Amino acid sequence: MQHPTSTDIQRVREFLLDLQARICAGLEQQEKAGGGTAEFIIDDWERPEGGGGRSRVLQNGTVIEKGGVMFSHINISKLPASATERHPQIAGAKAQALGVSLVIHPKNPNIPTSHANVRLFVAEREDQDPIWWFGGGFDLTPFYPDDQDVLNWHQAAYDLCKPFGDNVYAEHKKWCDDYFYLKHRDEQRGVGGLFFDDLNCWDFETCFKYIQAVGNGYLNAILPIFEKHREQPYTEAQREFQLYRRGRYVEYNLVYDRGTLFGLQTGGRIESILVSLPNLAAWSYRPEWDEDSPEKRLTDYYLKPRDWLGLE
Amino acid sequence: QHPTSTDIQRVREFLLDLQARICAGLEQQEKAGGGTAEFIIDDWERPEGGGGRSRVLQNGTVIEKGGVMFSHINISKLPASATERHPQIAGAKAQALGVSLVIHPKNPNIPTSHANVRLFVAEPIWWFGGGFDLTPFYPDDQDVLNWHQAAYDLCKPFGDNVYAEHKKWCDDYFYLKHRDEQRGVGGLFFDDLNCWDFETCFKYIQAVGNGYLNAILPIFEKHREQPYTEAQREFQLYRRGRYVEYNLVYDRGTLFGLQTGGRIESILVSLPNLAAWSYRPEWDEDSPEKRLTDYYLKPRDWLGLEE
Repeated sequence: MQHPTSTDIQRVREFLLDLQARICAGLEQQEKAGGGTAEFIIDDWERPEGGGGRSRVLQNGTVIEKGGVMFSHINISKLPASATERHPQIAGAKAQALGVSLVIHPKNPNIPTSHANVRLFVAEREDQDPIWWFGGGFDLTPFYPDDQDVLNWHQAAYDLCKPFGDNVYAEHKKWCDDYFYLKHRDEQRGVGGLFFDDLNCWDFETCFKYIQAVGNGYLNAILPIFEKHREQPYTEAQREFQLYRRGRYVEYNLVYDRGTLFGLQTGGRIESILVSLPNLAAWSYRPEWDEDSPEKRLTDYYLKPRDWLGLE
Repeated sequence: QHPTSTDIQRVREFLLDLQARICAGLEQQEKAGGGTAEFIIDDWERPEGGGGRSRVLQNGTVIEKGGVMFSHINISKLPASATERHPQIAGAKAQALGVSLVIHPKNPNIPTSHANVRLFVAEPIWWFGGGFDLTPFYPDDQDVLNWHQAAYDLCKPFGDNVYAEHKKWCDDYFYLKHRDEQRGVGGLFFDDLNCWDFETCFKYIQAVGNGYLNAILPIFEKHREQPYTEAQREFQLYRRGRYVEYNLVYDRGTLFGLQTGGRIESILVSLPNLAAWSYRPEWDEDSPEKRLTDYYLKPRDWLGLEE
């Protein structure tokens, strides 16, 4: 009945701020290992409705070309109709939300773009228990995919999900594939990972332990992929293909991503919302690649839903 | 009984010739600047009937990317608003024909620009749509005034209120709500145009389409050889990100085409070859970069008609 209490919210808040700090530190170690000096600069801000956030943004880097790791903890006054549809008892409640969202675009085409999010929503009414749920996930967006990295990414997700239930990875992996689909291109955005929302089916502390496992799991899975490819050479053609593929990432976020669109429509903090867009992206008319090329294999093989771990 | 099938064919011949003349005029600027890129023809057909001619210039010296796109097709899906504004079209055989273009110059001193002229017919219920608009990076006051004067002059024979209405409609439509910015310095925009007899409406889209070409070429000629810095190039790429945001978040034709299985590569030819995004850039208030948004990308009474 109690959970989440204000003490529970504070524990989640402290976890999220520390996770933001540790993700920035781990990625910054990669920037410095490649001879860079760019940092995830802190921009703290406040919302008049209440609360605020800490944005940490690295630009013009040597290894991380652009990255944002974004914390917020705010009062909520507008929700998408789906949330109120899926949870009708939040109507007329005081609500708050807290989370970390991140998108990292490496300079080297041999390291994928990646994204993660972990968040908690709580709606409180007089004489009613709080209504709450968590959401989050992580996902990998390659340009020159490496089979072993895709398997290790999915194995990391499978292993962190296992203690919560033998069905959790399968459900959240499928949800990630279903969500990150670019309908007008008939392509997946990437090679997937985990995605979930409306998570309140386990007791509160089990759900908080899950978002810890997902957030920490993103960091522990992404750093080895940086380390593997940081110094790997690439050609000007591969840079051009990366910029062309980044145009697909912009198309997903501006046409399909529910959080981005809701934020743009309701007067959210536009510069923090659109930190997910890469520093540079390209579009060209009707390019072609040869049948046996890695560029063609990216869309023919990797950007379709696949049973990477052979579970089925 | 207008438009007859003969009338549709007259409109089609006008549109194809307009596409040819726009590509030729812009190609002359490409060659004047030492370039060799051309608006390459891609002809295509659609099983439901009809098809189009796409003409696309890539990797140019003066035109960095440009598409001048003709289509004439049988239409089966229409946006909710079209059936709402014209409820009799429900259940009719329909067709649509038009030219749409977006031109992105290499030199930041030449604005991006856009134009469209089109006709819809349901068998008949018919209407035209179209307009043109200018998207600068380093605006030039005289060019903005000349662009608007060209629009004012071509509208005049159709009525003393036509420019005012289609200029306001352009400002209202090309607004980026989430940035609280106009897309550009405006021009003309109109849809559902069937309030004059058919031939007067056809003469209007001729004036609009020809007017785009006659107004854009002097702006290319004025600035083609004008030097620019690396910082101005970077600002142009950053500003092109706003163009992508408008077309993917607000442009009704783009969104409808993406949602309904249209020809995606033709639809998205409007996006520039390269665009940039950055977090919280700042420019001093005295700079041209800040004046672009503080002054030019707001609705303005350029010609003084409302004073």
